Amino acid sequence: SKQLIYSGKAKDIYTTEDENLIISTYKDQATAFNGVKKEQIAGKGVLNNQISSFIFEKLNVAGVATHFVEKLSDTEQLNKKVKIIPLEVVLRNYTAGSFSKRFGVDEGIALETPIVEFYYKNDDLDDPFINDEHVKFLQIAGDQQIAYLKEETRRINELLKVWFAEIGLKLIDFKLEFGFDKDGKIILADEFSPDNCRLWDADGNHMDKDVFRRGLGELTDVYEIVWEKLQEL
Amino acid sequence: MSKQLIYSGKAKDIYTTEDENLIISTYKDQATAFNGVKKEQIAGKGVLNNQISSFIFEKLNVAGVATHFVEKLSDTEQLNKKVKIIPLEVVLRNYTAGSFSKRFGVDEGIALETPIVEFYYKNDDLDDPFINDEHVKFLQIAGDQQIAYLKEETRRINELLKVWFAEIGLKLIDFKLEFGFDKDGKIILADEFSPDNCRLWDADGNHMDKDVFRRGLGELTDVYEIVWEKLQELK
Ligand SMILES: Nc1ncnc2c1ncn2[C@@H]1O[C@H](COP(=O)(O)OP(=O)(O)O)[C@@H](O)[C@H]1O
Ligand SMILES: Nc1ncnc2c1ncn2[C@@H]1O[C@H](COP(=O)(O)OP(=O)(O)O)[C@@H](O)[C@H]1O
Ligand SMILES: [Cl-]
Ligand SMILES: [Mg+2]
Ligand SMILES: [Mg+2]
Repeated sequence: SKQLIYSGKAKDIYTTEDENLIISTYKDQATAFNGVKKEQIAGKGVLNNQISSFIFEKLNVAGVATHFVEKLSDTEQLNKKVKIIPLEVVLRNYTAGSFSKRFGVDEGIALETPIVEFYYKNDDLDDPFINDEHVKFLQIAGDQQIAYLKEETRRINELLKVWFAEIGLKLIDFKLEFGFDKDGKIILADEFSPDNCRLWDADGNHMDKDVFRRGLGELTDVYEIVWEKLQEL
Repeated sequence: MSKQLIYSGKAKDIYTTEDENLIISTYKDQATAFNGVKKEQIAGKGVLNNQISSFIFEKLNVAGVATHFVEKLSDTEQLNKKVKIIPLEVVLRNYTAGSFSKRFGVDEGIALETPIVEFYYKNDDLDDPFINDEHVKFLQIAGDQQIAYLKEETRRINELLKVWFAEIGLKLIDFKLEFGFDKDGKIILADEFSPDNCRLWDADGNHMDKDVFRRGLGELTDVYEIVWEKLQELK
């Protein structure tokens, strides 16, 4: 029992007795594109929290610095408390969704090398897509910081892409958040579940949140499958 | 004036010459809004525009900027070097206005220091979407060293334009360049620099450009003329 700091779409965050520490609670809320249509859909909290806890651990083993300490419940994990960088970092392996729209090209077209993209994590501004100069203007980060957020998201793509391959899923794109820890460094934060990445079945089947949005089945089913496959590592 | 069409634009019909390397540009009386959505014929516009562009482009040539400009042919026409256009629209911002205002949710009118440059892919089917460096490399438009060149040039270009407009009392909020390749493969400033293509605030905050058309604040040629007049007071 401790205090609720922030209340999200997918996560409520609580405090502890350790200033630098935070317990994350994954909710059953699901919400669609920016025009937040809201459905609450059972089991989702637990799968997300499992999957995220797993990958994050795997990353930590692979020496990626992150906010993960331990999965504490079905519903909760304990995380290092960081100061969030309002900058969603998207790395794309394949064309899909908003890249596809922006460039009027289909989804499924491979890229090589992969493209990263910043978005201003500002719900009020509808999390707009931005360029490096916009980030500097916003004073989120200068140079050296921008080049770090890239250089490590790529390293993160390289680990993750391999891992999902091995379980027969192609990492189409994902989305990080990073923040500063009590010691000032930058650190992979938030969560890595099917909610913030795209996953393609070797037959084009969507093993991700595009099931809720496009509406091609029930969510917990594909998530369940991904969770099942991950323990193959 | 009699040769064949190379392509029709919303503002400019560009014709051929006997000189493979040279283009004669024809400025039209047509004005088009947002995503080509609404358009009107406004008399004098092409002429008014044609002088402004020829004048600025001349001044650039004398201040050492490579451009596609050779001479003004007449009211409606000028002669230009043929370029393989770079389908990037390059926007430099000095003050906030319009789209930057939209995306970042703040007022038209705030000084930026430094000025922000922004690429859009010149592709009307896509409504010239806003793109970032890595999209340009994707799109196969330019390599790094070149994107860096487009940047550094649009900057020293602002640092001339801003002054000249200052001296006649005009606030260069933002503009929008286009560059292309000349006969010897050198990047070169081209297209046009009219008030269709930039923002020029009055000291009273009055709109000395196409925002008069967009926001329908009144008629375009009044203002365009006032700028032509003012520009003629320079050197
Ligand atoms: N280590 C951390 N310290 C502080 N805040 C965090 C940390 N990790 C994630 N967060 C934030 O917790 C919030 C969780 O709510 P969530 O529903 O994920 O947000 P969103 O609705 O933006 O997706 C997010 O705004 C995220 O930035
Ligand atoms: N020197 C040049 N050589 C060849 N094409 C040019 C040159 N300068 C401009 N252009 C192109 O000619 C067209 C001019 O039509 P315009 O109405 O200005 O285009 P838009 O409707 O895209 O604004 C544009 O596609 C522009 O890029
Ligand atoms: Cl955009
Ligand atoms: Mg989130
Ligand atoms: Mg044009």
